[PDB]
Order: sequence, then C-alpha cells, then structure tokens
Amino acid sequence: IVGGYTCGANTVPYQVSLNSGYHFCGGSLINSQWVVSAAHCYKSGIQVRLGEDNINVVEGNEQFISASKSIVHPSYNSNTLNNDIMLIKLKSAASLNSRVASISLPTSCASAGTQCLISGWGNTKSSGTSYPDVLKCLKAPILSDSSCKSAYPGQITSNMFCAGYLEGGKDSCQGDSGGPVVCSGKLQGIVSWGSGCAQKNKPGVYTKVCNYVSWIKQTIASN
Ligand SMILES: NCc1ccccc1
Ligand SMILES: NCc1ccccc1
Ligand SMILES: [Ca+2]
Repeated sequence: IVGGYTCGANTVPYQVSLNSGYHFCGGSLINSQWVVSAAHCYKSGIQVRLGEDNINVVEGNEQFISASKSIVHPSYNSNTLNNDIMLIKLKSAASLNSRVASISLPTSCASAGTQCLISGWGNTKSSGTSYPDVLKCLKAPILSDSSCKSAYPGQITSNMFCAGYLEGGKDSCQGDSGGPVVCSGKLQGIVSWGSGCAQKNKPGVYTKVCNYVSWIKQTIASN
C-alpha cells in the first residue's frame, strides 16, 4: 500500500497473509474455513496466516493453518485477469474472536464514489521498494466505469472496477494482491492489477466480488 496508514493491530480481522515460506499475497476470511483471494495468487503449499499485524514477529494472536485445497475460478484468464478470484479452504476451522473474524459477502454491488478500505503488507513505494512489517490501510473511492475504462482502454471487463486516485500517490501495490477492498462493511473487491503503483492516471483495478457470490456459495456448499 502506497500513501496509506498503519491500520492498527487486528483492526482488519478478516485480513489474511498467504505464506509459502514468505508472505506473497493477501486474502480475506469469509467464514471459519474459507479465504477469498486472487486467482493470480494461486500456488501449491499455501499456509494461511490469520490474526497478523507484524508478519515478521509472532505477537500472540496468530493462527497459522495450512490450506487443504484451492479452487481457481473456472473462467479465470491469467492474460486479461478476467475473473481474478480464488477460494482457499483451511485444513481446520479458524477460531473466530475479535482479532480473527470473517467479512460478509455483498448483497449488491458497490456504488461509484463509495469510499472503501484496502489493506495489505505490499510495497509502500511508487518508485522503488520498501516492504512494511505491519499491516497498512488505504481509504480509496470507487471510480466511475467511464474513468476506469479511460485509464485502461480495452482492458476493463464487467468483472473489474477501479478505485483510488487519478492524481497518483495512493494505491495498492505488489504484495497486496489478493487482499480485500471493503466497502460499507462488505467484501466488494480483491486487489488484482494495475500499471505500477500510485502512478498518475493508473488507478488500481479490483475483482468485482458481487459478481461471484453465487459461485462462492455454490462452491463452499460442495467442497
Ligand atoms: N483497443 C483498446 C483501446 C481503445 C482506445 C485506446 C487504446 C486502446
Ligand atoms: N496498483 C495496483 C496494483 C496492485 C497489485 C499488484 C499490482 C498493481
Ligand atoms: Ca505476527
């Protein structure tokens, strides 16, 4: 997260870190057994880390639980990033309390202009590289479809929305991928792609979770 703020420990209790020997992506806990992340975060051997603030220090509220299975969206296209969503099942249920909690799926799609909360352990620099230890947060509005399309001509599908700041300075970045965009208390987006971080006229692009609720519910009912 570039241009954001320190969230505060366990103030984003649905935020997970995906670890394969190192942090590589975020995710969102949607019930005691399931995480939603980006399909471009897929890999084998995932350990889900819940209850994290500093990802480099064991502070006392963590739960580390291995994934038993991952399910990439059946129509994910890694070229276009259309349908950039994945479900990850935990080998054992998480214990839910104030420091670890699920986030609700949306009922309706979020509105242009709505401020949302984006979070992650990704790079904090637009130019160059610096990774934080503690979870970072960013308040960012959803942009109009027309401004999103103008920023990325020919690339925005109905399964994507833009959020952030056309002037630059404030955005998600590498290592935030797969993490949450929460608007009005519901999971509306997944950190998906863009062109760099915090560059002018290149806002972040987010998977539009409201399009996927049916697939999520059906999948978790059978796996
Ligand atoms: N083919 C998409 C596109 C449209 C206008 C400008 C650039 C790219
Ligand atoms: N600046 C949007 C973005 C997020 C994740 C990875 C690449 C780019
Ligand atoms: Ca920790």
